[PDB]
Amino acid sequence: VQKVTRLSAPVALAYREVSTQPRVSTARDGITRSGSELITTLKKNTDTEPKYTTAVLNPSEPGTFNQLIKEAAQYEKYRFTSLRFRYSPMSPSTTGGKVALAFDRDAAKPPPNDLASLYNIEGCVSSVPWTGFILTVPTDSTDRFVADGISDPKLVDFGKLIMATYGQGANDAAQLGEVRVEYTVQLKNRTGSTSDAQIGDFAGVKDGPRLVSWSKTKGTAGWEHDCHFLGTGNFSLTLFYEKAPVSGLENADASDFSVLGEAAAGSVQWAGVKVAERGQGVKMVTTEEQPKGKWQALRI
Amino acid sequence: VQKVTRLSAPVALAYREVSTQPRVSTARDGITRSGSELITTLKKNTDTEPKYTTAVLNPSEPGTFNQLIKEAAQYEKYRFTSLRFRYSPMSPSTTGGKVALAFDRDAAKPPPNDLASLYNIEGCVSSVPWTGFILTVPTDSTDRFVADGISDPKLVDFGKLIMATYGQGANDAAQLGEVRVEYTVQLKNRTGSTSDAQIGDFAGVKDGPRLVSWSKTKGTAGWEHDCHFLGTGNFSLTLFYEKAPVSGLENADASDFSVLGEAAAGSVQWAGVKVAERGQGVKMVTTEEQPKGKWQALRI
Amino acid sequence: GITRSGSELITTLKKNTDTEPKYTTAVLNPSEPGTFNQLIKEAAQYEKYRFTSLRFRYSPMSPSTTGGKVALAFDRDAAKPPPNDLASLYNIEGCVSSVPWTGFILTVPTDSTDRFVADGISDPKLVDFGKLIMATYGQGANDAAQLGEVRVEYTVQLKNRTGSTSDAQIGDFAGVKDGPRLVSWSKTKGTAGWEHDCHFLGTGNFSLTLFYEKAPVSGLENADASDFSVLGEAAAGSVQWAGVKVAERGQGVKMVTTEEQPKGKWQALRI
Amino acid sequence: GITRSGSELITTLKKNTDTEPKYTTAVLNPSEPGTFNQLIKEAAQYEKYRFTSLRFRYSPMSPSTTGGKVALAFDRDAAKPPPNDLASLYNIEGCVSSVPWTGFILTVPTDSTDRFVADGISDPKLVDFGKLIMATYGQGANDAAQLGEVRVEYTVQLKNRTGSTSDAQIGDFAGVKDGPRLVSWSKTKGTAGWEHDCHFLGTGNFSLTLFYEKAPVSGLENADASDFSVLGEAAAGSVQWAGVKVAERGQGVKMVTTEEQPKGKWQALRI
Repeated sequence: VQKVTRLSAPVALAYREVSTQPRVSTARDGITRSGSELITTLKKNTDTEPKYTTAVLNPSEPGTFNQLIKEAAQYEKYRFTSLRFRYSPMSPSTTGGKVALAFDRDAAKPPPNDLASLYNIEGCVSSVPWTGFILTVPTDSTDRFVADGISDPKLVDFGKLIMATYGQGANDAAQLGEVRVEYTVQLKNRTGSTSDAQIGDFAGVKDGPRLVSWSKTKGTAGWEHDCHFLGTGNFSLTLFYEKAPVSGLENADASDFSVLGEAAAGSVQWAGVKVAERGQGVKMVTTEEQPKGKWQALRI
Repeated sequence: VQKVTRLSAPVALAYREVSTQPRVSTARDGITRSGSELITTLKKNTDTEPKYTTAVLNPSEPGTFNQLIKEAAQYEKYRFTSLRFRYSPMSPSTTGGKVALAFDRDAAKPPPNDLASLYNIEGCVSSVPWTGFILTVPTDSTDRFVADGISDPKLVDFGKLIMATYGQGANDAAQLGEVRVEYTVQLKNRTGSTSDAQIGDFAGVKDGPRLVSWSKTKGTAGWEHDCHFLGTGNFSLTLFYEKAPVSGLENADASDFSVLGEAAAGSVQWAGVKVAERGQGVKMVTTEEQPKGKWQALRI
Repeated sequence: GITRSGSELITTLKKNTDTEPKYTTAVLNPSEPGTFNQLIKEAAQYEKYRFTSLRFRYSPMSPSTTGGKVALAFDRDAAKPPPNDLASLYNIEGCVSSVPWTGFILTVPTDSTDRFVADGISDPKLVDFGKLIMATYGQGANDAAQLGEVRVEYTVQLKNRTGSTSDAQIGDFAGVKDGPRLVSWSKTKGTAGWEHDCHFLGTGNFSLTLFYEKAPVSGLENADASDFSVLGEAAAGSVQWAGVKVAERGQGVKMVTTEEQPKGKWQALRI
Repeated sequence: GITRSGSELITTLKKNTDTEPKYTTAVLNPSEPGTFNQLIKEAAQYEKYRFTSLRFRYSPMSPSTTGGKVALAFDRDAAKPPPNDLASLYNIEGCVSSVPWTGFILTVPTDSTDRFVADGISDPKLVDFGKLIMATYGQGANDAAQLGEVRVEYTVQLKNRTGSTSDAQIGDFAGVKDGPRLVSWSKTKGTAGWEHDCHFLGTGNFSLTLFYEKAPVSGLENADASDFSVLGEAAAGSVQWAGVKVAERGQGVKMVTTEEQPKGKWQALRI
């Protein structure tokens, strides 16, 4: 018989969660799977404008799922049934500010610029960093292909999750909380098993799962190589057809290691990449134009 | 009401089989899977002594299974429940001779030398090449680890299948028949997903699934590189620490392709290998001693 | 629109004597010269299609002493390389295989969606339905060169009438392609000349070429069962008129040697 | 044989301020100085063991304003590298994690097999049971340097009596190892000298060395909380007697510089 009209504020709250057992079952068309995953942690921000982190929802996405990749390699089509996102805090009540989660149906779209247009997305949620909240995504009934090669994201992907936080104090906690996913997936058509590696060249051709991305921003060339995961096993090898000024430089990353030379006309390099944070790149190769060659990237 | 005391011989027989649906279900400890696979085809032999083909039964074996590799990467222990082998013919009644199948419990053992000791193995079967027969392997209750790295085959493997044929005519069919497997597998302990590549060096260290093998037979060195599968995606890359006389030669294989040079002190090569028959090797590197370096092999 | 049922023949299978298997692929779209022979004329006046029935049949023509096996399979992704080994081929759902002196039937389930019928640059995941793979691997030396035939039974629906598409192929040497896809042009060396890859089977393929300048040689036959040229080429202004009968895909029957980028016009017509 | 139940302390956790997580591993075998402190004396007189109960407990000692998370997990393969990212860590079955001002209990099921208790060259898949991983990733700057403690509750069975194993470690500079695994010797450069990696925690570690010839310098302290050498080294024949107190694993407390391969003898004793 506590007082309803009066509320109290504690120093901190503790949430306890243990490991859950995934469920796999068979049916007439294919298999159904139920499980849970962890995405990432959140950091503080001392400005008055938000900073965004994004995640694309596809079954063949190494940056989002970890154990669904092995069972998604035997099939071609998918359909989601249930999708929930959960936030878990790690900070006391002295921390002030807000955190926000939103979901959009267009995968190929930049994040919004200001705070006013962020609140115009349907179904957005926001809270204080010392409490938990749940976002539930409704689903439709449409079968889509799995992501391989290069295609329009409007044809194969389901949507994208956006996470943001803007306003904290000068002396505050370094990390805020973590985000988990509960999913239910259906699979349709069996096929032979496929390889897990990314092979491509510099003329916009990709023939594998989405692991890395390339950008030009050409001032005396200079090619950027952005990674999308944290799997710490990234091995990259590159073949040169003509003379290159420099290759295999460390732009901004935790560690770098290269073996062979690059000053030959026909030469193969080999590098190992350690990644600690999302979007960090460990390659910067300058040329005089867009060159001819072949690159291969592999996890573990 | 046919005549029991009289038998007839036809020109040929036809067996028809369609694709079967595998069954996956969950339990308290882990998952159970039921399915079927194809191994290989058989060829003729005009001698009077048999020629043998062998297959090691482990869940993490790329040369034996094709779709069990993806689901065996999430677990650590296994136990078999049912194992059957089936032979299917492709030849008329003009073909004369015998084909034989046997199973042994010691994985690290050479095949027998003569026909008399081949018939001493318990449970061996033999027939004419224009009929079908079934071999059933009884199973025990012992949990074993999956095969990764380098270990004693007496500790991790279950057994090995031996297939043979010896005596055919001069003018005869080129191919005889095919062999299929029906299995039932149980899995126990969940773990994080592992990489599918083989990384090693020349001082007897292997850190992945069994894809290739190396042999010395040192006369002015000369390193052999035998493949165990037919997956046609084999990419091999090798780093040299000192000067090598020659590298990346084609010994006996269908196709070969190499990109970079090998006459440098620090150099990386890159080769693609096409394999049509088991045991064919596409590498032959001569040195003056056992060298220091690093090699990586990857399927697809 | 209209509904039509029918049965058509694709191709005949051949003996394979080497160790590795041989695969042939067929893409199922109504605007395909390599799959259909009579549906392509009614499909040229419409924009959308839907399949309601689909089946495949194998008919033997080999003697009873011929040993081996033939295989048929169907898949959903029209943009995918063919498999390498037999174990990945037998993992596709619904695969069938049999000895070459008997017949069998493959049945494919269908859905209810409307797709565009067109030829162009667009994604095969958007406009195509699937792909058929036929595999032959193991035969001997003293066997017949022909094994059997493959036929298709279908039922289709068409939706929206439009203006008709022309049936002949018009082009020139600097690459411009329009009309039906009947033939491909390839080059290896500018001094050597060009190859004329007919990627369809038929009789009475009429090809005519125009030379705007002098040419060293023209009208060379390479892999044609029959060849007949009636108009010669000489100096600045001349025309040619050639009739080609083709038996198998990609023969490369016509060879002409000129300079790097000559000027002219070529017309290709079927029957 | 005998049956024993008990509770022992392993180690204390520390604050982690950088971006990447920190992992510590512990191998569960009765002949391990880095895991047990009293079971190693009764395990030196037997040959086989079996576990019937196993549990782990975390006890906090940090204030309520300390933010972060601690994690514990157990796995079955004793020969495996630690994971890189957090997502592969949370995929291990039975993992637990909590805020550092509260406690939690991890429970591990057991089986019924007999394994050898020994230290040597043999396979960890044959003689070991499993491995424990403790992870700490996210803390701040104005937080306490100590977080908590980990304890083990167990019940074990021993089978076959044998002769007793000696408790001190005897060795020399050319690599020969026998006795309990208490300390490791490492070298980087022959001119620079050797590093003395004490891979266990304790007090009163007594080390004595013999020099068969002249030495440039000896007895240098690098990362010891306390150091005391009472016997000097001079010319051909001298001995040393050093007492080292060690707080954390792998400090590398003793440094001696000599030539490439000197002759001598070293004895290491705990308490």
